[PDB]
Amino acid sequence: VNSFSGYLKLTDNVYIKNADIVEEAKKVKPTVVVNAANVYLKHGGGVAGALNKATNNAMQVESDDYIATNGPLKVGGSCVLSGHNLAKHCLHVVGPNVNKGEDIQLLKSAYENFNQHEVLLAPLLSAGIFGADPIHSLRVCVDTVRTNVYLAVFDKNLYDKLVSSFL
Ligand SMILES: NCCc1c[nH]cn1
Repeated sequence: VNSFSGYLKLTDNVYIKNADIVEEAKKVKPTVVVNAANVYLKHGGGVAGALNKATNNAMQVESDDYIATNGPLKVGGSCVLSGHNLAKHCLHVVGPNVNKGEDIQLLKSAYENFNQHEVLLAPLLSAGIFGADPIHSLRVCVDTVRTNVYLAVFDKNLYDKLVSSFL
C-alpha cells in the first residue's frame, strides 16, 4: 500500500490522475519525483520551471553545481538529485524535445530510467513544452516502465483524452 490517492489504474503498474505535479509532490512527499529536464538542467519552464519555483530555486542551484562538475546529460538520460521540499529524490530525466528536432525513439530510453526506482511520481515525458504527442508518450510509458508509476497530468482536457483513448 502507498499514499497516492485518486488515481485511475491503467495497467498492473501504471496509474494516472489530473493533478498539478507540484501540488501532488507537496502532498505525498514521494520517494522519487521525476522532472522533465533538459540536458543543461536549466529549469526555465514547463514542469521543470514549476518544480524549481516550488523549491525557491534550490533545485537550480544544486543543478548548476551538478553540471559544472559532470557536464550535460544525454538526451534519454537521467541523474538523481535532491527532491528538496517536494520528495526525497528528484530523478531528472531528459526526454527528446521535438521543438529541437530530437529522435522520438529516444523517448523509450528516457522512460527506461524509471525502471531503476520501485515507485515514482512523474509527468508524461516529452509532453508539454517538449512538443511530442502525449498519447504516444503514455503508450511508451506503459510499454517500457515496469516499476510503479503515478502519472500527473496538469491539463484536465488532456487527461480526459488520454483516458478515453487508452488501449
Ligand atoms: N502548476 C503547473 C505545473 C505544470 C504541469 N505541467 C506543466 N506545468
